[PDB]
Order: sequence, then structure tokens, then C-alpha cells
Amino acid sequence: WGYGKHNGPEHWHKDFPIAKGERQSPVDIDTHTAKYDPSLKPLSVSYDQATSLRILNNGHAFNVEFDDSQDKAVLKGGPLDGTYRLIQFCFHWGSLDGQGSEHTVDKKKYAAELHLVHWNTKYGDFGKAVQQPDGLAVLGIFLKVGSAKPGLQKVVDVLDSIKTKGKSADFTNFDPRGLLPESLDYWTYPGSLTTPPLLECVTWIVLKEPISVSSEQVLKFRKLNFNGEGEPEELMVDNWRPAQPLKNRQIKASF
Repeated sequence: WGYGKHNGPEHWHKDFPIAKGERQSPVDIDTHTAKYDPSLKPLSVSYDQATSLRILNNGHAFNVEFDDSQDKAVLKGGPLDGTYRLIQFCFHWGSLDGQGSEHTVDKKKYAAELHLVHWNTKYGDFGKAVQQPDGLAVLGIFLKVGSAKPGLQKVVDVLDSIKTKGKSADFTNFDPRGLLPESLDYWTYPGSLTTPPLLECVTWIVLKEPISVSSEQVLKFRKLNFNGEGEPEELMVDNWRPAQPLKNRQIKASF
């Protein structure tokens, strides 16, 4: 699978039949229909003691991996039960600044989407968490081009070194708190991973305030390549699945 016209999203169903599932992601959020539910707790994001390891180009995105050992970077609260521990984050962007995000709000697309992916400790690991409908909790955060985000700056400057499918940069001591918005209100719906295997195990929490990145910072994401060392240059852009059928399903709102 990949994101091309021949191995892209419209073909994922041949190999991961679940792509045609009851609760696939992304979806588009129509606000003039999400349900404000007076019972969603706030967010208890405690990223005090979050330890990053490496950032890597895996040929569909770049991700940054964290050390998920004691209950140190954890997401609690929200629609969640248990401690969700942090494994990595995903970043989706477009071939231009008006496409890139996976979730749309009232059909509007942002310039990018960041995903911090966490797994439920009650299942002992990432491995055994994904076969369960309550196994992962993912905060999706939208990016709009505005003034720069100082916290994203270290991410945009190391990208020179993970340019091609397969390179890895060492990247310790990055603080995921410098990527978050001011407000933590959100919309939550149950869904899948947006990438193959496309497993329906995710309670998604999308944040309503985006974060401003300057177009110089978004342009750095666009210098990266899908292709591996050697082979002809396939620029890594538009690494996003389109919005999928909601299936009645309701998106609830904290606000």
C-alpha cells in the first residue's frame, strides 16, 4: 500500500478488507450535528517525563517514537477508562496548503494533521492493544498556517536527515507539550487507524483549536521523499486518507 493512484486509499480494501468496515477513520465532522455530551471529562495529558527516542521516515510518513515504559507520557480523562500510554505520533500533509488533514471539519481541510497515538496499559502493550476496540486513544491536532509554532521547530530542522524511505535520526528530549493548543475541548468518535491495518481499535479525540505553523515550517515536510535510497525521487506529499462513512455513529462534543 502507499498513497499513489495505483496503490492508494481506493485500493486498500483488497488487502485489508476492513477498509470497508463500520468504523473507519478519518471522518468529516459536521458541527451542525455533533452532540454536546455533558459527561465527557476533561483531558488529563501528563507529558511531564515523556522520552523521545528516534524520528524516522518509514516511507508513508515520518513518526517520532517514544519510550513507553512507566506511566510517564499518559493521556487519561476524556471518554477514557484506564491509562493510555504514549507510543508515537503520525503527521499527514498535502501537496499545497489547503489539503493534508485527514479529518475535515464541515468539509474544511487544514494544512496538516498531527496524531499522538497512545495505547491502553490494561492490555500490556501496543501489540495486544490493537485487536481490541478500546485499545488505542489518538489525539488528532489540526495545523493551520499562521505564525510559527516554536515547539515544532526542532522537528522541521531534523527532517533534512530522514529524507528518504528508511533513514533515522536520533531525537531525544523533544517535549510533546510544545505541539499542543491552548484549549483542550474536543470531539470524540470511535474509529480505526487511518493507515493499513486499518484496525477499528481507536477512540479518537480531535481538538478543536488547531495549532499555527508558519508556511516555512509546513514547506519542510514537503521536501521529504516516499522513495528509498537510490530509486527515483517520489516526493512525499498528500499522505492522507479521505473521510470515510460515518455509519450513523455520533461524534460527541466536550464543548
